Amino acid sequence: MSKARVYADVNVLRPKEYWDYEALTVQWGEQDDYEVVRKVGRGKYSEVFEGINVNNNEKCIIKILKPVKKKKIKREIKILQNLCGGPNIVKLLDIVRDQHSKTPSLIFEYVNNTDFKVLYPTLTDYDIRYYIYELLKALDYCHSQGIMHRDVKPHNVMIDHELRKLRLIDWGLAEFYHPGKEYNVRVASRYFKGPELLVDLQDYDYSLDMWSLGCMFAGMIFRKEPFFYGHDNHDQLVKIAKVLGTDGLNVYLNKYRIELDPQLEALVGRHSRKPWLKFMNADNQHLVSPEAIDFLDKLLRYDHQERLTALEAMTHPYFQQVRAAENSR
Ligand SMILES: Cc1cc(O)c2c(c1)C(=O)c1cc(O)cc(O)c1C2=O
Repeated sequence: MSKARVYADVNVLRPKEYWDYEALTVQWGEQDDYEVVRKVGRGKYSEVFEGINVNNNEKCIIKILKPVKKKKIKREIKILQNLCGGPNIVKLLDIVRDQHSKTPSLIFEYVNNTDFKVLYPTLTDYDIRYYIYELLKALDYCHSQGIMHRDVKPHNVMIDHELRKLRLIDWGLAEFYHPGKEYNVRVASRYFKGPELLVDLQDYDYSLDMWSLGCMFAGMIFRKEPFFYGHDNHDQLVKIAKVLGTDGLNVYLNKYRIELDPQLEALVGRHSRKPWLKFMNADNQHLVSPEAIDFLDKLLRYDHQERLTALEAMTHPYFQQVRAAENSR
């Protein structure tokens, strides 16, 4: 029992050719056009390398999918094609065929990539507001286009601290939102899983990405990543319940008349709420501001419907200075 408080009819008002990724036909490119130049990472069921080009001869990114169903490949490509152009979203340049074995390869643009395991700890109070903001612009866009990312995490938020640039990547788990549809809950990463996924409220929506965002943010301001250090889907809910309090979860479970399975309810037991301020400590005092906490507090709400929307969040007084810089440039 749930609907999206915003952009719900986006796909209901658009041409079937928009969200029906199955009825797609890939206009592959020439493998010859691209050559691997240096591996650079991993992207969940996909190896990634820094490559070159067709005739431009410029840096790019080659993501050789890990042979999954033809189904998910159309999905990722389609969604990327719909989001091509939006603020801070990764732009797809090509979609060649399998040079080697079993899969095709997506060609993007060079993202000078930097590390959140070393970057984040150096970020200043203002650098955060700035990037979370830029990320928000990216989320409000895909959401405005009826698409949920479903895998927001530090890793899929590549920042170029030098160019002050940010890009949202890996839309391999992304999906089109349709009113009242029940999606699978085996999405995103555990530490950023919204409670909905953990109680099995399948008719979720864009608001899922906002919870994940909240998890990143928290790990940023409190300097404790991951913030919800769960050891498995069940312990993820407990690790959360131990912070937000079980009272909140009970109200949540009733509202959506969802019954928590045995073995899960016991493992969650009953815990009081923990004031955000109790996570403050030396290493994170220069970032934990009343405004930050308030913003964080409005992102991490059991009830997905209670969470802020990408658009609402960008107007929060917390980002007030970041905004006051674009209306001046
Ligand atoms: C869909 C998608 C688009 C991308 O542009 C990247 C990735 C995925 C990705 O997984 C990735 C991993 C990495 O370690 C470095 C990157 O620059 C990347 C990427 O740039």
